[PDB]
Amino acid sequence: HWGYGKHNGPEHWHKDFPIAKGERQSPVDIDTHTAKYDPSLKPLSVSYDQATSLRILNNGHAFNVEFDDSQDKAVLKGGPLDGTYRLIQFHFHWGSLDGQGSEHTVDKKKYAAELHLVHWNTKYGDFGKAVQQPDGLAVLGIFLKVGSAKPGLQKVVDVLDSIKTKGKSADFTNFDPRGLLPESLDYWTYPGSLTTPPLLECVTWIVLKEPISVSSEQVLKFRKLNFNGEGEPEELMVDNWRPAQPLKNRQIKASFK
Ligand SMILES: [Zn+2]
Repeated sequence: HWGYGKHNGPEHWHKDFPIAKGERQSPVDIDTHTAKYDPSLKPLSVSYDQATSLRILNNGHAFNVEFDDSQDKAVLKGGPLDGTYRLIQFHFHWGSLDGQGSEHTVDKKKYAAELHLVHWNTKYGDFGKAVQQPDGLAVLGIFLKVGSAKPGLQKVVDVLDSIKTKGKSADFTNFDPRGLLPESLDYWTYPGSLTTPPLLECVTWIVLKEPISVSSEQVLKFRKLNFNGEGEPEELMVDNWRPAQPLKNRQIKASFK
Protein backbone atom coordinates (compact mmCIF):
# COMPACT_ATOMS: atom_id res chain seq x y z
CA HIS A 1 0.00 0.00 0.00
CA TRP A 2 3.04 2.13 0.06
CA GLY A 3 6.31 1.94 -1.86
CA TYR A 4 8.31 3.82 -4.46
CA GLY A 5 6.43 2.79 -7.64
CA LYS A 6 4.40 4.61 -10.09
CA HIS A 7 1.25 4.27 -8.19
CA ASN A 8 2.20 3.96 -4.48
CA GLY A 9 5.13 6.32 -4.12
CA PRO A 10 5.77 9.28 -1.85
CA GLU A 11 3.15 11.53 -3.34
CA HIS A 12 0.47 8.97 -2.34
CA TRP A 13 1.58 8.26 1.23
CA HIS A 14 -0.53 11.03 2.77
CA LYS A 15 -3.74 9.11 2.09
CA ASP A 16 -2.88 6.37 4.61
CA PHE A 17 -0.45 8.47 6.64
CA PRO A 18 -1.75 12.05 6.87
CA ILE A 19 1.30 13.27 8.86
CA ALA A 20 3.06 13.02 5.54
CA LYS A 21 1.87 16.66 5.24
CA GLY A 22 2.91 17.48 8.83
CA GLU A 23 5.01 20.19 10.35
CA ARG A 24 8.25 18.25 10.89
CA GLN A 25 8.65 15.92 7.92
CA SER A 26 11.92 14.54 6.58
CA PRO A 27 14.02 14.62 4.53
CA VAL A 28 14.70 18.30 3.80
CA ASP A 29 17.03 20.30 1.63
CA ILE A 30 19.95 21.63 3.66
CA ASP A 31 20.69 25.18 2.51
CA THR A 32 24.29 25.71 3.56
CA HIS A 33 23.80 29.46 3.23
CA THR A 34 21.07 29.67 5.76
CA ALA A 35 21.99 26.93 8.25
CA LYS A 36 23.63 28.73 11.16
CA TYR A 37 26.55 27.64 13.24
CA ASP A 38 25.40 26.87 16.80
CA PRO A 39 28.36 27.15 19.28
CA SER A 40 26.10 25.45 21.92
CA LEU A 41 25.99 22.12 20.20
CA LYS A 42 28.08 19.78 22.48
CA PRO A 43 30.70 17.42 20.95
CA LEU A 44 29.20 14.44 19.12
CA SER A 45 30.06 10.93 20.48
CA VAL A 46 29.78 7.80 18.37
CA SER A 47 30.64 4.71 20.54
CA TYR A 48 30.43 1.67 18.35
CA ASP A 49 33.34 -0.42 19.73
CA GLN A 50 30.96 -2.95 21.37
CA ALA A 51 28.43 -3.07 18.55
CA THR A 52 26.84 -6.51 17.97
CA SER A 53 25.36 -6.92 14.56
CA LEU A 54 22.98 -9.85 14.22
CA ARG A 55 21.23 -10.14 10.88
CA ILE A 56 20.53 -8.47 7.55
CA LEU A 57 16.94 -8.33 6.25
CA ASN A 58 15.38 -7.33 2.92
CA ASN A 59 12.13 -5.77 4.13
CA GLY A 60 10.81 -4.95 0.66
CA HIS A 61 11.75 -1.30 0.78
CA ALA A 62 15.46 -1.41 1.81
CA PHE A 63 17.75 -3.80 3.68
CA ASN A 64 18.35 -3.41 7.40
CA VAL A 65 21.51 -4.47 9.22
CA GLU A 66 20.17 -5.17 12.69
CA PHE A 67 21.97 -4.91 16.03
CA ASP A 68 21.51 -6.20 19.58
CA ASP A 69 19.94 -3.19 21.32
CA SER A 70 19.22 -4.96 24.68
CA GLN A 71 22.25 -3.22 26.31
CA ASP A 72 24.25 -0.04 25.66
CA LYS A 73 26.59 -1.63 23.18
CA ALA A 74 26.63 0.88 20.27
CA VAL A 75 25.46 4.31 21.33
CA LEU A 76 25.21 7.84 20.06
CA LYS A 77 25.40 10.78 22.46
CA GLY A 78 26.44 14.38 22.48
CA GLY A 79 25.85 16.80 19.67
CA PRO A 80 22.33 18.08 19.96
CA LEU A 81 21.26 15.10 22.02
CA ASP A 82 20.32 14.80 25.70
CA GLY A 83 20.92 11.30 27.01
CA THR A 84 21.87 8.07 25.28
CA TYR A 85 20.62 6.61 22.04
CA ARG A 86 21.18 2.94 21.17
CA LEU A 87 21.84 1.69 17.63
CA ILE A 88 19.09 -0.64 16.44
CA GLN A 89 19.72 -0.88 12.68
CA PHE A 90 21.18 0.84 9.68
CA HIS A 91 19.95 0.91 6.10
CA PHE A 92 20.42 2.89 2.90
CA HIS A 93 18.41 4.71 0.27
CA TRP A 94 19.79 4.78 -3.27
CA GLY A 95 19.10 5.62 -6.85
CA SER A 96 18.82 3.96 -10.24
CA LEU A 97 21.54 6.48 -11.47
CA ASP A 98 24.46 7.97 -9.71
CA GLY A 99 22.89 11.45 -9.84
CA GLN A 100 20.06 10.59 -7.46
CA GLY A 101 19.37 8.43 -4.42
CA SER A 102 19.84 10.54 -1.33
CA GLU A 103 16.88 11.72 0.74
CA HIS A 104 18.45 14.85 2.20
CA THR A 105 19.95 17.23 -0.34
CA VAL A 106 22.64 19.87 0.14
CA ASP A 107 21.91 23.11 -1.75
CA LYS A 108 19.63 20.92 -3.86
CA LYS A 109 22.44 18.46 -4.67
CA LYS A 110 21.38 14.81 -4.63
CA TYR A 111 23.94 12.19 -3.71
CA ALA A 112 24.01 8.64 -5.08
CA ALA A 113 22.80 7.18 -1.77
CA GLU A 114 22.31 7.93 1.90
CA LEU A 115 23.07 5.77 4.96
CA HIS A 116 20.79 6.00 8.01
CA LEU A 117 22.10 4.70 11.35
CA VAL A 118 18.96 4.55 13.53
CA HIS A 119 19.17 4.94 17.30
CA TRP A 120 16.50 5.13 20.03
CA ASN A 121 16.51 7.08 23.29
CA THR A 122 17.08 4.68 26.17
CA LYS A 123 14.83 6.70 28.48
CA TYR A 124 11.86 5.22 26.60
CA GLY A 125 12.83 1.60 27.17
CA ASP A 126 12.22 0.18 23.70
CA PHE A 127 12.05 1.32 20.08
CA GLY A 128 8.29 1.04 19.82
CA LYS A 129 7.80 3.42 22.73
CA ALA A 130 10.54 5.74 21.50
CA VAL A 131 8.91 6.36 18.12
CA GLN A 132 5.89 7.83 19.98
CA GLN A 133 8.05 10.61 21.43
CA PRO A 134 9.31 13.81 19.78
CA ASP A 135 12.83 13.04 21.02
CA GLY A 136 12.60 9.29 20.65
CA LEU A 137 15.08 8.65 17.83
CA ALA A 138 18.41 9.99 16.61
CA VAL A 139 19.31 9.16 13.02
CA LEU A 140 22.85 9.67 11.78
CA GLY A 141 22.68 10.34 8.06
CA ILE A 142 25.72 9.92 5.83
CA PHE A 143 25.84 10.72 2.11
CA LEU A 144 27.40 8.34 -0.41
CA LYS A 145 29.08 9.47 -3.63
CA VAL A 146 30.45 7.17 -6.33
CA GLY A 147 34.26 7.14 -6.57
CA SER A 148 36.69 4.97 -4.71
CA ALA A 149 35.41 1.83 -2.98
CA LYS A 150 34.53 1.86 0.70
CA PRO A 151 36.31 -1.17 2.08
CA GLY A 152 34.12 -1.33 5.18
CA LEU A 153 31.02 -1.66 3.00
CA GLN A 154 32.16 -4.71 1.05
CA LYS A 155 30.95 -7.29 3.60
CA VAL A 156 27.46 -5.79 3.23
CA VAL A 157 27.65 -5.85 -0.54
CA ASP A 158 28.76 -9.44 -0.63
CA VAL A 159 25.79 -10.75 1.40
CA LEU A 160 23.16 -9.05 -0.78
CA ASP A 161 22.85 -12.01 -3.12
CA SER A 162 21.54 -14.02 -0.20
CA ILE A 163 18.76 -11.53 0.55
CA LYS A 164 17.71 -10.66 -2.97
CA THR A 165 13.97 -10.64 -2.36
CA LYS A 166 11.53 -9.29 0.19
CA GLY A 167 11.39 -11.23 3.41
CA LYS A 168 14.78 -12.89 3.11
CA SER A 169 17.22 -12.55 5.95
CA ALA A 170 20.76 -13.80 6.65
CA ASP A 171 22.99 -14.06 9.64
CA PHE A 172 25.23 -11.00 9.77
CA THR A 173 27.39 -11.06 12.87
CA ASN A 174 30.56 -9.21 13.70
CA PHE A 175 30.03 -6.30 11.32
CA ASP A 176 31.72 -3.09 12.42
CA PRO A 177 29.67 0.05 11.50
CA ARG A 178 32.70 2.26 12.25
CA GLY A 179 33.86 1.24 8.77
CA LEU A 180 30.99 3.26 7.24
CA LEU A 181 31.90 6.63 8.82
CA PRO A 182 33.75 9.50 7.08
CA GLU A 183 36.77 11.15 8.67
CA SER A 184 34.93 14.21 10.00
CA LEU A 185 31.95 14.25 12.32
CA ASP A 186 30.93 17.79 11.38
CA TYR A 187 27.15 17.84 10.99
CA TRP A 188 23.88 19.61 10.47
CA THR A 189 20.94 18.92 12.78
CA TYR A 190 17.22 19.59 12.78
CA PRO A 191 14.02 18.00 14.18
CA GLY A 192 12.16 15.74 11.75
CA SER A 193 10.58 12.42 11.01
CA LEU A 194 10.98 8.91 9.79
CA THR A 195 11.28 9.00 5.99
CA THR A 196 9.12 5.92 5.48
CA PRO A 197 5.57 5.23 6.71
CA PRO A 198 4.47 5.71 9.45
CA LEU A 199 6.45 8.99 8.99
CA LEU A 200 6.38 9.66 12.75
CA GLU A 201 7.83 12.98 13.92
CA CYS A 202 10.20 11.47 16.44
CA VAL A 203 13.67 12.06 15.00
CA THR A 204 16.58 14.31 15.83
CA TRP A 205 18.42 14.25 12.50
CA ILE A 206 22.19 14.48 12.50
CA VAL A 207 23.43 14.68 8.89
CA LEU A 208 27.19 14.51 8.39
CA LYS A 209 28.75 17.09 6.06
CA GLU A 210 31.45 14.76 4.68
CA PRO A 211 30.19 12.04 2.30
CA ILE A 212 31.73 8.62 2.07
CA SER A 213 32.90 7.28 -1.32
CA VAL A 214 31.69 3.91 -2.63
CA SER A 215 32.60 2.33 -5.92
CA SER A 216 30.40 2.00 -8.94
CA GLU A 217 30.51 -1.76 -8.46
CA GLN A 218 29.32 -1.47 -4.86
CA VAL A 219 26.28 0.68 -5.81
CA LEU A 220 25.52 -1.58 -8.75
CA LYS A 221 25.13 -4.45 -6.30
CA PHE A 222 22.59 -2.46 -4.25
CA ARG A 223 20.63 -2.02 -7.50
CA LYS A 224 20.39 -5.80 -8.05
CA LEU A 225 18.18 -6.22 -4.99
CA ASN A 226 14.45 -6.69 -5.50
CA PHE A 227 11.41 -5.02 -3.98
CA ASN A 228 9.35 -8.14 -4.71
CA GLY A 229 9.21 -11.47 -2.98
CA GLU A 230 10.68 -14.68 -4.44
CA GLY A 231 8.43 -16.05 -7.22
CA GLU A 232 6.96 -12.67 -7.92
CA PRO A 233 7.66 -10.49 -10.93
CA GLU A 234 11.10 -8.88 -10.61
CA GLU A 235 11.12 -5.21 -9.67
CA LEU A 236 14.59 -3.83 -8.95
CA MET A 237 15.02 -2.13 -5.59
CA VAL A 238 16.14 1.29 -6.85
CA ASP A 239 14.99 4.82 -6.18
CA ASN A 240 13.85 3.97 -2.66
CA TRP A 241 14.16 7.59 -1.50
CA ARG A 242 11.61 10.15 -0.39
CA PRO A 243 12.21 13.65 -1.84
CA ALA A 244 12.77 16.75 0.25
CA GLN A 245 9.82 18.04 2.26
CA PRO A 246 8.96 21.61 3.31
CA LEU A 247 11.12 22.93 6.11
CA LYS A 248 8.23 24.90 7.63
CA ASN A 249 8.90 26.32 11.09
CA ARG A 250 12.35 24.74 11.54
CA GLN A 251 15.95 25.85 11.56
CA ILE A 252 18.87 23.70 10.53
CA LYS A 253 21.90 24.18 12.81
CA ALA A 254 25.50 23.51 11.91
CA SER A 255 28.14 22.12 14.27
CA PHE A 256 30.90 23.83 12.32
CA LYS A 257 31.90 27.24 10.92
ZN1 LIG B 1 16.19 5.75 6.01
